[PDB]
Amino acid sequence: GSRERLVYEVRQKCRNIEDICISCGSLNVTLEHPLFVGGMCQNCKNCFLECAYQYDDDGYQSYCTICCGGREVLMCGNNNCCRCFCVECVDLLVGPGAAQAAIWNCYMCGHKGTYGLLRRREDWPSRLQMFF
Ligand SMILES: [Zn+2]
Ligand SMILES: [Zn+2]
Ligand SMILES: [Zn+2]
Repeated sequence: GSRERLVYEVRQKCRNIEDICISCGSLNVTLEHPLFVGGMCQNCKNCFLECAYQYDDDGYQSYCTICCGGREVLMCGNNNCCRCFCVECVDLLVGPGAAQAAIWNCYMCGHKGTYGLLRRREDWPSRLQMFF
């Protein structure tokens, strides 16, 4: 429960989110997460690279935008986007209960950029370019 605990101490202000991997909870941050404020480890960098823009037969992305996994997910209704966010990531990073309330424009498409501890990066489009 490493990611849960690290996020718990972000909220308690004992830790900076930029110092944790927001995907897996590794403290071995190698990089800035290109979409959201928070760190990312190398293993998750490779996951992101490998999983990015893989699609399921439903026409929505196969893997959660934050963690690269997920079963039950929220799916973006912006057809230029088609991203998914798993319910566990949403409840962890936005806050408890936030997944079932969301159940839609996703966190990348919404007007607001801040949702709980989840904060969209202003230069995200050009960060992905750098990332890839
Ligand atoms: Zn990681
Ligand atoms: Zn996830
Ligand atoms: Zn979207």
